[PDB]
Amino acid sequence: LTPNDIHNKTFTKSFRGYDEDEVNEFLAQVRKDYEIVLRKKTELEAKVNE
Amino acid sequence: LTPNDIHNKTFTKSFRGYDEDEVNEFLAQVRKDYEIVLRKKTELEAKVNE
Repeated sequence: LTPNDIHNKTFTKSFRGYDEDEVNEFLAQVRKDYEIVLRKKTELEAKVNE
Repeated sequence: LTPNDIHNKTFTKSFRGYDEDEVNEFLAQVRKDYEIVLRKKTELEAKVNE
């Protein structure tokens, strides 16, 4: 998965499904922390190279 | 977040919510991908430390 795949991700509507705003809030936290690790990995690859 | 935080997260239910199975399956995929990138980042840091 890429951060773009997480961004604004939606799911099928369901009665008594998980609350939409709480799931969308949580996916903003997941997207942020996944992009933090991917950016660090990019940084460390470049240091390896140099 | 840690990968296990993503598995452990709960959400309240709503009249119009998101399908639980679809959310849980997506978060299982993000957890697995996140734990792999964290491992790769940790390996790279060691390759930079060495």
